[PDB]
Amino acid sequence: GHMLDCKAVALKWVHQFRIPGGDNCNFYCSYDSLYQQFNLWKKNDACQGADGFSTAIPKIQEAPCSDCPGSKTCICSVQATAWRVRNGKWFDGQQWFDCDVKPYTERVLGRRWYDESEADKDIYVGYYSRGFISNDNVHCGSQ
Ligand SMILES: [Zn+2]
Ligand SMILES: [Zn+2]
Ligand SMILES: [Zn+2]
Ligand SMILES: [Zn+2]
Repeated sequence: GHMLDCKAVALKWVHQFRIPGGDNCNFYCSYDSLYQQFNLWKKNDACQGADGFSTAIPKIQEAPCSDCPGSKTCICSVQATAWRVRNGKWFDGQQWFDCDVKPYTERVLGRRWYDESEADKDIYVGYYSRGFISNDNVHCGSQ
């Protein structure tokens, strides 16, 4: 057979922090360190289908913070797509797993998930995750 009820999930690991206004965000974050955060994502979750994850894309963002005492806001992130993820609830033989994007993202990235409707400027925890459906109704297997 074929299981045609899997989804592709766009995932993003975020570190948002403040730095002194005379510094640059690239003194704190590197493409190398963000790639190593990606390597720490769980790649064998019970909800994971075949074909693993896309190439990770590191990103560094900087802006002066109006509300801070002379500080800049740094947003260091690494994004990738989980090509094939199960839909619904999944029984692995011993227990149930919720394969919804929020609980799936939190298990795989290990940080609290926030809906894309909540902007980075309205999130006050330092480490968090993003996850949303980028493709629905894909095969769960690689064929
Ligand atoms: Zn198939
Ligand atoms: Zn299949
Ligand atoms: Zn960091
Ligand atoms: Zn970082």
